[PDB]
Amino acid sequence: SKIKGIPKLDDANDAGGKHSLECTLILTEGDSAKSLAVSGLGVIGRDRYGVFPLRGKILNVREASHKQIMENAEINNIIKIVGLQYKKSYDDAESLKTLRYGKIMIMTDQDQDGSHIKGLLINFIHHNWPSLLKHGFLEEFITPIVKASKNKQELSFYSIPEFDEWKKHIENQKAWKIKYYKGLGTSTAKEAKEYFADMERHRILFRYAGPEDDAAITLAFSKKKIDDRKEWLTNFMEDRRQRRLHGLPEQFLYGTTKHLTYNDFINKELILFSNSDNERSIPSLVDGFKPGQRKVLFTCFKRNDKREVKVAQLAGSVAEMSAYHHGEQALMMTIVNLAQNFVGSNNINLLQPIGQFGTRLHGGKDAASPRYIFTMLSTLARLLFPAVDDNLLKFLYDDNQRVEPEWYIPIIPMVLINGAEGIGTGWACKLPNYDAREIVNNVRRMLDGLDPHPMLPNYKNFKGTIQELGQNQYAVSGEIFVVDRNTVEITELPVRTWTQVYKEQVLEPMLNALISDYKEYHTDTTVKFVVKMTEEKLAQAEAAGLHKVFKLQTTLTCNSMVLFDHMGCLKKYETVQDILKEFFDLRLSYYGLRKEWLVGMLGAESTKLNNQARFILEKIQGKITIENRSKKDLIQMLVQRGYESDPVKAWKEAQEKASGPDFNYILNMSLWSLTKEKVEELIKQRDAKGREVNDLKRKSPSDLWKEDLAAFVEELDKVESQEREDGA
Amino acid sequence: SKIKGIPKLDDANDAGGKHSLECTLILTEGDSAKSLAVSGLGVIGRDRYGVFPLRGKILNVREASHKQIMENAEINNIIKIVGLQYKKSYDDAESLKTLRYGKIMIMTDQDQDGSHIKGLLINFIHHNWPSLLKHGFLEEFITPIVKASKNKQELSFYSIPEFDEWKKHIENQKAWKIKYYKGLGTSTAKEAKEYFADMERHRILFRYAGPEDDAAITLAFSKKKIDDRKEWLTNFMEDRRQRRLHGLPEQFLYGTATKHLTYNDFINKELILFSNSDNERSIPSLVDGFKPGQRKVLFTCFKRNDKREVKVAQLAGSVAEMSAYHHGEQALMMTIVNLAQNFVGSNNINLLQPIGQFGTRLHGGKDAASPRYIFTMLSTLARLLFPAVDDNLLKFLYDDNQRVEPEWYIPIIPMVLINGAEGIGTGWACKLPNYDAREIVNNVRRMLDGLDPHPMLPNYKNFKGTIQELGQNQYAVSGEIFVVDRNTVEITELPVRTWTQVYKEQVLEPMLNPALISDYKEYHTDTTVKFVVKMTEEKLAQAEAAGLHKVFKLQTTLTCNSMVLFDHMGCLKKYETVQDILKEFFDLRLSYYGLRKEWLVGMLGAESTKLNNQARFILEKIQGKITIENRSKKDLIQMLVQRGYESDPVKAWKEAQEKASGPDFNYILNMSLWSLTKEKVEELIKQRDAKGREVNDLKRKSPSDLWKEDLAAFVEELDKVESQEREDG
Repeated sequence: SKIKGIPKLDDANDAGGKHSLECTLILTEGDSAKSLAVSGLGVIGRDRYGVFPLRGKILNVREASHKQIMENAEINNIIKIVGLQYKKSYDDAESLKTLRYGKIMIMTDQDQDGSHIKGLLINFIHHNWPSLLKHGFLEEFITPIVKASKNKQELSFYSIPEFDEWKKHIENQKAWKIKYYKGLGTSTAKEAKEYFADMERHRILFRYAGPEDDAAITLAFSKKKIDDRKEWLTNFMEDRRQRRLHGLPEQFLYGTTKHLTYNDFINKELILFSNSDNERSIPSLVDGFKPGQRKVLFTCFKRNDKREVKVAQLAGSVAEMSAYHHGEQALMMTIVNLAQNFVGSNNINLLQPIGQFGTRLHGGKDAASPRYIFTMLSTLARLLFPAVDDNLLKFLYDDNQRVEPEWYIPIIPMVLINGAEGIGTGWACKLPNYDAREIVNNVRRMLDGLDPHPMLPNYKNFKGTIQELGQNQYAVSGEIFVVDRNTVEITELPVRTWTQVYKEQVLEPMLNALISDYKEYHTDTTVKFVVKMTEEKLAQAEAAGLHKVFKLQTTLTCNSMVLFDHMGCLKKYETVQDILKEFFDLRLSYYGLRKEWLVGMLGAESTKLNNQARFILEKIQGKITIENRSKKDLIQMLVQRGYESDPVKAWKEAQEKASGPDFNYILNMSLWSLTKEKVEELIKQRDAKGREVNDLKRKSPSDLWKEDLAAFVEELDKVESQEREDGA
Repeated sequence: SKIKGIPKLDDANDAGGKHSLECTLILTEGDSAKSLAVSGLGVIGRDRYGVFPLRGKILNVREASHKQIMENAEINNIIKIVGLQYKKSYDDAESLKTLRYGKIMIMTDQDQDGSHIKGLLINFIHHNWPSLLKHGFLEEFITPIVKASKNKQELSFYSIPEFDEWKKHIENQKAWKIKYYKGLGTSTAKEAKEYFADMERHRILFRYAGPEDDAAITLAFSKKKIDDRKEWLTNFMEDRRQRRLHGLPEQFLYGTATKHLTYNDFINKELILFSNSDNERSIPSLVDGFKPGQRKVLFTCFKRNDKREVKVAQLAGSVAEMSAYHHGEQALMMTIVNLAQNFVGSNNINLLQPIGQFGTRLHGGKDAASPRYIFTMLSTLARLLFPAVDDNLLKFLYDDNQRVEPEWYIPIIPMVLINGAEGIGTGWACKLPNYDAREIVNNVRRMLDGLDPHPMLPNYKNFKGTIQELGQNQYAVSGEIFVVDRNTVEITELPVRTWTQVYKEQVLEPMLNPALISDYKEYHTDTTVKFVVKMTEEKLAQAEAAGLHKVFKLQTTLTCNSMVLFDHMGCLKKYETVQDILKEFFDLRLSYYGLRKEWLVGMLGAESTKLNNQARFILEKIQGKITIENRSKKDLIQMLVQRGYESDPVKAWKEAQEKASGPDFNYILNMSLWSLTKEKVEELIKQRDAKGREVNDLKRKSPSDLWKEDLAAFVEELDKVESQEREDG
């Protein structure tokens, strides 16, 4: 009846006595949620509601030892607060009178981590007392997901779809102050009080629908269901693929039925968390990025820094502009790693390492501070991701801020150039580096209908051998040479073998013993060991294989090239040629999309200039007058002279679809534009746009693609020789 | 001869041999610096130079146990690498032949943390082998501090003064691509090769200058010198105050001034900057009540000027980009959240809006939600307390070449007194209660009338208890408790800074365990307290006579005996009264109102003539006295000049102000074609006539009138906002 020894509990006054059946325990995600609940309960709500804060996430009792389960405090505290007993089973519904509370309301954010907390609570109840799920023991508190204001009255919406109709009707398109309320902490105490008054509109009931619910709860959490989870996630991504392809909606959007089955919870909400590690750790085939990198790169494109900037400052822009959520240290690493250009790192660094960004001596771990190192876009970045193609991408949203796209579409497969690595949940990705110029020539070959050449791994500035050993496996070897009867020289190490690691782990143990001495003659970018041996020891080494003895042999694999296809669905790829083809077809499609976009925009820009120049000409020649005329008078004069409303604005509206006339594009022009040199400059601008339209109409999507490849290679030549000059 | 078992060492080839004296051990600040050095030495440099990376900072052997010093791995590694021996003293110069290296070059960033590393190195060597300091054993590697480009050729500068001189010459005023090279990692491997090619120009020698040096090294690091360090920091701040008042340069700017540097000047001019850094970030300015982190946040908000709410996570990014905030993401979020908190015991005027769960009095603000889910924005009082126009009068600081927050803002009332001030310094600490906004406004008004200010007691917004003077700059804060019947008493208020959850766990809960109470119920909201506690009839009787407030720990005391703050000149000062704070503030702020009138009169008059010309051109075009159609640019400019139009007057005035390629008419000809139409002609003329009145009206206003104007605008909004706060509760 009275709980002793649990201080964080706001025990309901009527809980644990008569009328226990009518009491509800609210488990909240941390203290911030608890305060929200307290605000809503006020004083009059403390009779029939109790609140208890969960520290972190409940233990997964389905895959834990007995010692862990009887010791865990949250579980024992929950059991004591509610009145649960292991010895009971609660098969008879009347047994719920033995409990201090009749219902548990789980109160978390409507997000993946909150989904996980909800799931672990259900897992806890299902594992020990499966019968409880059937009695309506569990429910969740759900806030509205979006609010908007129309004519100073704020309307609230409980599903994304419900918001989506209301915003399509014309009367509701000047909607103002749109806010999303997925997180609990977004709501004020004032709003929290409004919810708890209409408790029933925010109460959602977990309904047990049959044996399918037991399997789902066990599927999501059981230790011995590892492979079924991989199958479970695989089907989620294929079904998501079909939905997007057929134009259908998605299963779940984090909005409210008054009833939710455990089945639909496990397969529609928790799956999103269960798959979240995959979506974050494994790159897209389209551009070779994980979403964290894409956000950094997207921030860079939006800034478009003509001058270099501190990494610490760029990290600020990324957090500001793209909603990066992985924390500052991860963000700095993402920026630094996108700029490294040492042997074993990027073959094309898309960001410039202006400072100590790390070397091959330590594998990039020797980078200097983000408050002292500067970066900026490589001059190759926009040549690989042309700005114009931005107009064809699907940009995502973080609640109401528009951010990076689901992918960029580079002119060649970048996933193959700087490689790809990531461990997911039941999948892993390993993919070596391939030569940029070879991929351009294979793309060029595919455009001419020819046969693509086979592609072997290739690392920029790597001086060793990469040979096929069969079965998508390759043998990477450094360089070692006998110079006299006692000396061998090591001038190259296997790709990804770092100079300090090799020294500590290979050479040093060999001296304490195969070798009698060794000296170092490295630079920051090259390796040179001079190793001394007794004649017999060298002779032995010569007979076992110098590369083997000195551990200058490592192997690369192509047996785990897992990537997201352009539709977000994980897929295993068997050869890089398969990757290059799936990319190639998609990229060629977007060159057609780019030409269609350009034809419309260029034709629109042409009409814009036609009218702009026409006005200036009619003004200088006195056929129209602007002085001391009303805005209403001036607008009608343009209409009767047949000037066109802003054509670029019209075209953009037409694209986005699938007051009165807009002449600001004419009258916002400066007074300067009436002066001789500006009249001449405007006319030239107009005539050039006319040419630009005709010039593009005579080009194929392939011609455009070949154009970009040429511009890329030229700059690649220039930049890469510039690097070699600056090295010695 | 051969060093074994140190894997991180790039031992010099000639080290330990005939040429040990000519070999140099380069100690670097971490691996990143070592890689920089490795790049510069190339291959030919490995004969006479060795490189070893230091993990973190060396132990302060002057205040350590024998076991700690004999166990420390870094120290023993340095000893082995160099050949040092504790039993020796190296008094005789000939003993330097026993060492594997004749010199140690310490290579760190030109910043406070690098200074500290360098100091701990010197402390280590001086403590064990003082004789080594005298022989010139120690030196440091210093990169140029600044590089700038003129006509595509990049020049390097090794001190700020040298740069400032070169930048004074006219030929050399187009400096472009300016970068500061304080940090080692700012330099590329290419640049590192250029330095190490000319090693001598980056070599600085630490010279023992006498007993004066021993005092400095022991002062900086000795355990038994706590009070002397305070004198040393205090004198450093008076010297900075005086130098700044007299217009002199700063003592030290992180560049080489000479080829020789004494241990004396290192400790008292370079290391002191780190030694005082804890003070400078932990303790607020009297002028605006902010620590620099807060100033950076508010500075970011003012520059963004968000008319719409923003996620904290997004604003935190904006602060990091714009203000060079360097304390890490976790510190920044707390700084923002705390600037927006508005519960009992927090700010009496939150300059940021807590749009979401920013924390409650239940947990003292620790129960705020995630930065990705809570939104904030400038309070409508933010610019009324810190008027935008005054920004033109502040001294904006720099993080290398980015302009960042000012050294302080100058609010219309003493903000340090409204939201209090707390901070633990280096031998100083700050504690200050909050005072009532309206009372302080009234006290300012009296001082403007030459009157005597009222005494001010601490006052916390929405706090329902008593705060009474206990004598001696001490105040007594009591919660509120009333007995309602013979077995039951109720607690309806807690002393400020006593949080509802903390009080339950630490006071009431053990009381249920001698033992006083038999049960208690809770009736709190997020913003109010109510405990009902039940007791035996006898237990009440003891407590009622022993003191109900005393028994239930509803008494805490506030102090004004540690009111430490930076005066407007960056110098710490102890203040004995709130009245003293208000007077030093008052005199400074009244000066800045006079500065504001001077600035406005010039800017307004510049803006006024500006419009006079704009209106004149538009009028002369409308009425046909001027033509621009299909006319040459040079023809047009010549017309405007001979008709007496003036070059951009606001640009002229701003250029004249900053002083202490011909005529510019862009302000006229960049006007839109729209500007020739009736409605745009009419509005421009209204703007011109209005700006003239604005100039005439300011001539009739004193600095005090402007201040009183601002005070009125502030109080009106304060009333409106605070009634809305009560209604929305």
